[PDB]
Amino acid sequence: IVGGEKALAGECPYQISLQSSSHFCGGTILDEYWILTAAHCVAGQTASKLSIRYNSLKHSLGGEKISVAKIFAHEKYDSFKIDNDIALIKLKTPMKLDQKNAKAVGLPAKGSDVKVGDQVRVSGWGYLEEGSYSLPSELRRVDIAVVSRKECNELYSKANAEVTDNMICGGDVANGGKDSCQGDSGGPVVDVKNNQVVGIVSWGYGCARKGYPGVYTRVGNFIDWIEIKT
Amino acid sequence: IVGGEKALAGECPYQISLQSSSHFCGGTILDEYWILTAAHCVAGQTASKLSIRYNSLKHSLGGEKISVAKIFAHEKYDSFKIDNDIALIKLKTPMKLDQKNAKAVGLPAKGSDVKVGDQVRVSGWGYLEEGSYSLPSELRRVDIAVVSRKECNELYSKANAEVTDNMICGGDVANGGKDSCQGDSGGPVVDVKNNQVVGIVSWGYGCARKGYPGVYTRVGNFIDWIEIKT
Repeated sequence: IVGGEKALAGECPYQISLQSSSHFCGGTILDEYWILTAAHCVAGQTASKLSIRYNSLKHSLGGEKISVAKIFAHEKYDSFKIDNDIALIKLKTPMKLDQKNAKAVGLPAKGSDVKVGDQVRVSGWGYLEEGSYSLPSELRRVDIAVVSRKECNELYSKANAEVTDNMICGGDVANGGKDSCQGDSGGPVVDVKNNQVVGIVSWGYGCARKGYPGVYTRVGNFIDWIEIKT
Repeated sequence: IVGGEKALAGECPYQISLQSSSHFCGGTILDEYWILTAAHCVAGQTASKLSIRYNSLKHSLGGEKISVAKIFAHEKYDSFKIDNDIALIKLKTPMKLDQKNAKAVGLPAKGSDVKVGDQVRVSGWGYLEEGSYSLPSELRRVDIAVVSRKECNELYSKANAEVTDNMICGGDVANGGKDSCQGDSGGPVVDVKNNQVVGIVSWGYGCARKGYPGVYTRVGNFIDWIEIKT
């Protein structure tokens, strides 16, 4: 997370750390058994080899670790376009929720989107700057403004990339400096007001660059897919 | 502000910049005519040497500038102890409130306090770290944990300083890294949940050093004092 601040106890209770030997991606608690993350995070991984840490502001210490039992990556996931970039994880044993740093987040209405002027909170243990040498140990969080789909799409032409109906953007076009980064991927993007996960940290060009908003998977487009799979 | 993030549109609509040719202190909109700040900001200053900038996330650009007409420094302000460190300012002309970036914040109940477990948001244009001699141009906010009076008192009980009953503390005692700093003085300390200003940025030893938390004036102890003057 770039341009964020350290999360406080109970601020982002839905955040999980997805791990294989150590942290590589974030995830969002949907219930006792089910974690939401990115397809690109779980793509060609073995469930048996992945775990999560929940209930902790530190990725490598505290809370509790659970084995993953199941990986569900979107069937239309395109690794080249990073489209349909969503995955569900099912855990081998339940998380104890309602627990201050362990609490589920809500799902938005089916087919909803964000609009310019919405603010959203993005959290995780990713780099503090594009290309730092280590992950912070403490959870960061950042509030960023949503960027119109059309505008974000137009900015990313310069990089030859499309932003689709399956994606939302957020960040600061003019100045950069707020964003998710490497390690943040599959992490939550939350409407705090309504307590709803609206996005997944997905991709972008570098981190926090001027003109290059972070792109997030638009959760409103997979409400179908999530409720079936669970 | 150290260890914070750029306030977004609408997040800190009660922040003002108090200025003498340029910014040197913060303050909080109580209503159209009234600004709460620190006695140490206004003491031995002439009202009509002073102006505020409201309705901007920038201290030197934007919003509107309004002249000060009156200064009420607390009659028990002790400048050696920085105790009773509260002032009220009345403006020459009213602020247009109920804007995106201009609203009043509320006052806590008479005699209230903060406890361990509470978090408060501190905002302003102060230095982004200790001794970095330049103001950010954009408003920052940080959320800190409350530190008990007792603990804070023991922590300062070592720089020969006393945290009195008229004072509350915030900071990270383990890590430091989150604090107000120079230029942030008189700025608001808010309980975001209830939309109440419970503190005024008062004093500290350095900025964001662990075991030297930021010390704030305890607004709950001046509720009588404020409501009378207005």
